[PDB]
Amino acid sequence: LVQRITIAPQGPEFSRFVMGYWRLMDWNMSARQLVSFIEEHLDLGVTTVDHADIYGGYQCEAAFGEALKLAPHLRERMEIVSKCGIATTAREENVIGHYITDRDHIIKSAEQSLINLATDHLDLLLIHRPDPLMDADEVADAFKHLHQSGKVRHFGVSNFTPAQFALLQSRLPFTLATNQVEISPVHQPLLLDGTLDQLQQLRVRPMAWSCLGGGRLFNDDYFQPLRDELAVVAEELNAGSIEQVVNAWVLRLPSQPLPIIGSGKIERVRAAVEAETLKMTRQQWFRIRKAALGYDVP
Amino acid sequence: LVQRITIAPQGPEFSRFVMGYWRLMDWNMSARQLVSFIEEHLDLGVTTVDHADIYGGYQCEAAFGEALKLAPHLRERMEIVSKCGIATTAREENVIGHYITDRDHIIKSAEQSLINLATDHLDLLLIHRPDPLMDADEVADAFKHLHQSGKVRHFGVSNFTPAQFALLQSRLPFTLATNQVEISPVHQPLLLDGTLDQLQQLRVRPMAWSCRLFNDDYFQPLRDELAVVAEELNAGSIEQVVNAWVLRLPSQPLPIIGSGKIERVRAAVEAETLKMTRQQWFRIRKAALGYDVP
Amino acid sequence: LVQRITIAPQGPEFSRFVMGYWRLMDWNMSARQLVSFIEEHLDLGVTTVDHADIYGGYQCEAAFGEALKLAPHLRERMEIVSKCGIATTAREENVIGHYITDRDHIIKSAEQSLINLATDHLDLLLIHRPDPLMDADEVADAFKHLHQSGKVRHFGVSNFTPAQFALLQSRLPFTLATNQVEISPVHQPLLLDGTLDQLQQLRVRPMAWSCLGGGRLFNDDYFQPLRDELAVVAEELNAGSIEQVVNAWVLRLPSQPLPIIGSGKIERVRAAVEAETLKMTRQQWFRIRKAALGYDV
Ligand SMILES: NC(=O)c1ccc[n+]([C@@H]2O[C@H](COP(=O)([O-])OP(=O)(O)OC[C@H]3O[C@@H](n4cnc5c(N)ncnc54)[C@H](OP(=O)(O)O)[C@@H]3O)[C@@H](O)[C@H]2O)c1
Ligand SMILES: NC(=O)c1ccc[n+]([C@@H]2O[C@H](COP(=O)([O-])OP(=O)(O)OC[C@H]3O[C@@H](n4cnc5c(N)ncnc54)[C@H](OP(=O)(O)O)[C@@H]3O)[C@@H](O)[C@H]2O)c1
Ligand SMILES: NC(=O)c1ccc[n+]([C@@H]2O[C@H](COP(=O)([O-])OP(=O)(O)OC[C@H]3O[C@@H](n4cnc5c(N)ncnc54)[C@H](OP(=O)(O)O)[C@@H]3O)[C@@H](O)[C@H]2O)c1
Repeated sequence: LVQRITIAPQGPEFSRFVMGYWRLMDWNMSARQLVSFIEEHLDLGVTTVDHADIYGGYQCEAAFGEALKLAPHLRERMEIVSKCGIATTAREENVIGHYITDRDHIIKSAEQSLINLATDHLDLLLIHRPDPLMDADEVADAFKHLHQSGKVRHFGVSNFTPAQFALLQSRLPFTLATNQVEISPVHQPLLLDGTLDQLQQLRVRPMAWSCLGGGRLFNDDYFQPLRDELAVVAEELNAGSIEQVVNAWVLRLPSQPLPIIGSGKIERVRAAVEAETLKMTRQQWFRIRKAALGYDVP
Repeated sequence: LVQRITIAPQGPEFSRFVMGYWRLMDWNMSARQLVSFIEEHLDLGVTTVDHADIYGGYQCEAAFGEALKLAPHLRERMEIVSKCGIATTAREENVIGHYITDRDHIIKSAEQSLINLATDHLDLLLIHRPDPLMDADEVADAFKHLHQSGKVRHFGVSNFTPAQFALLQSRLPFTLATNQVEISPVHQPLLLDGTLDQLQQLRVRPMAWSCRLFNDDYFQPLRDELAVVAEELNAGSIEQVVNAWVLRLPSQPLPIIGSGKIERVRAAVEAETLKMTRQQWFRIRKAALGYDVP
Repeated sequence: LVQRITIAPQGPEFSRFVMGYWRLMDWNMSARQLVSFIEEHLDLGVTTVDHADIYGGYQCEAAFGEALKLAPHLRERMEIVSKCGIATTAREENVIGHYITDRDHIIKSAEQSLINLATDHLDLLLIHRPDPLMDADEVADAFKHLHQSGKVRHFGVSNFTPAQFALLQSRLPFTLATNQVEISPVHQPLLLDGTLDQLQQLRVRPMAWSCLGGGRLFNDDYFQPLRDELAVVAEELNAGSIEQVVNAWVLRLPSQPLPIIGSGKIERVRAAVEAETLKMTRQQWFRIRKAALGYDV
């Protein structure tokens, strides 16, 4: 089964491959069907599930909580990760897309998540996105609260610059469990702007999203050189899909990311986890980086 | 009276809003007039004045000292901020515009400002601009020498990046009081590049400078939103919205009013009363940049 | 002779001007000659030498090994600096150019340097360039080992970011001795990107490569205004050549850099070291900055 990995120093133990429920609404699944998927997948070793405040027009959490209700023997078998801090226009109040890292708003959003997911606590609450109007102290207080309430085990951020990650960290008595960022051959800025260097330094494991560029890896016609290279290496590693070569290219960064699977097909989720068994060489790594970029390392 | 605010840990307490005298020479004033101006704005609550070594061809400090020498009771109600580190071509000695951050010169110019401003001490001494040749140690000697003489109470920097701020700080025995930077809807690079993050984290407050927004026309949509939010908040002018836009950043800036019109000073100062909501802030931000947050 | 400087808190003591053997093979020098060159430069004071894994298709170290061989009474009069971490196409095992920073590799290529240079130890070992796959624990691990076995005296990094430098340092019990980076009037991103601000802050002196921009300062059409300036500040300073001013421009920096000479002509290696007496004034410094960039501050 997929190895286990303590994400931070005092952090929790997640499953190296996290299952993400962002497109949940799109998979169109009755709580009956879902609970089946939720089983098959956490039987592979994928026990960590990713969620968020705004997901599915604020429907995804709720939809998932219907599954845990008719299959309550599940909760103990997984780790629930969720976020909050964004204001979608899916609500009449928000006439524009913005952020709400306001003390009371978080505690409002967190307790709603517990309610929607029909769970008594969350394992990870992530400040969804970095806000220009964020006040470290306000967020720290919402956190001390949710904590001494047992409603949230750990805390983390998402898409934070090292400077923003540090800002909020100066206000906390506990080490930020993670910093969910995007990492894939098509999106490699975090590899050198210092984000992944700070994360390796603090021994914090970043959950990596959209490893498949959101799916535009197999569709976007500007990535043929990258898909050709991936196919080549795929034969050299004896992999099943270029996707596995990617989930490995990512898997082997020194900061040690936990790739988040976004597919709604349990068989595609089966393949993924296999990438963990593949062993990619350094020259195979740079060979895929090159094919995705067009130039060589400095 | 405008709000009070201790700009930093162990730091001084300035007035939420600051008065900038960089354009003093353009106000076409006379000590006689300038004394009624100084009297009015601090009567309005604006008790912090921002000067600089060079401002006005090296004579805005001098001119402000004449007004003070005609009113020997004003230099107590106010806190004087001044700077040094730049060298303009206004001098005949300076061929090229450059910086000068060596010890003897940071002291030589601090005492000069003391002379020009008709006073025996400055409340804040800022290292005007980040210098490629700045030797954090030479600089730390000048700052400790002045702090002894009691001729300079607190020290700070200006337009420094988190790395240059830390380079200096590390050599100083006392907290840097501020980091005067540029902030406005027409200039937000500091909101995310880490310069405001460092400041909020250290609990230091930046005196935002330059809060041509009305002049430049590519900034019409921005002007239309300020006007549409002014209505909502019931603000006298769109400039009040701007000041309040800046005023509401979590790092808590001290806007520097640069107008010589005492009517505009009062209006900007009344930007506080405004209760701008989160959505209006992102609404103003977007009309300026043109795009939403990530 | 050239002044002596201690590059880091508890680091080694080099000579303000180091000798770089990147183009050694281009000098078409023979073991007997090279020994005369080496002989002469350390007689000026340029005692420290800069080498590296890859340099000269992996030949340079070895060539310097022959110069040290037929005259091994020199090694105790110089400080050897070498690097590892890069993997060029110059070799056949490499289908692409990349970086290799595994533990076993660093240990393997350090011991390899000792063999090629014909010495029992290195004074400083640098990990050539920052790697996306670099694992600090693995590097810090290869460094302790090489340190406890007396093969390497000090450790540094090269072309590192203040975050990559800070990352590696967090795993090391000993102060990184330097961050060999490129510094010249034609390459300034480091004077303001915060790289040299860190080094000055930590009191770690950086070794500066390509101060004359690989030499295109005198060739490239693009730098006429700059050459005309180095020429005006030259007479002003009574400098020997524009190169010397370029060296004086670098020493002037507050992080106190160590310019690396890359000239294969001992006469040029003599002249350049003379820039150590010229006293450049800020205004001249900013005038050389301007002629190079095209704008003020
Ligand atoms: N923190 C943040 O800001 C943030 C933002 C966005 C998302 N996230 C999270 O991170 C996760 C990753 O995002 P994605 O955007 O979901 O990531 P992804 O892993 O790139 O998703 C790959 C997408 O491609 C499709 N796909 C997979 N294999 C394929 C194949 N062989 N051929 C054609 N299409 C294929 C999948 O759909 P199929 O099963 O559906 O058809 C899936 O929708 C999400 O689940 C979400 O929870 C976080
Ligand atoms: N640290 C540094 O490097 C640095 C550099 C320069 C300046 N500063 C300081 O930064 C502060 C603010 O800068 P400014 O640059 O002084 O500030 P500012 O806030 O940009 O000043 C606004 C300028 O716009 C004009 N204005 C105001 N309302 C207007 C309207 N409705 N229509 C047309 N024009 C209008 C004003 O003139 P009216 O009175 O004249 O008409 C004034 O000159 C000052 O303290 C200054 O000394 C710092
Ligand atoms: N860490 C790294 O990544 C890295 C990378 C590359 C190099 N380095 C090191 O840094 C050092 C500097 O590199 P260079 O690349 O050697 O640096 P440089 O000082 O820029 O070299 C100047 C080049 O210009 C020529 N030159 C010198 N004086 C001249 C004059 N008056 N007129 C015309 N041409 C003149 C020289 O050849 P002549 O005397 O020989 O004919 C030489 O090739 C090297 O020694 C090397 O060890 C480090």
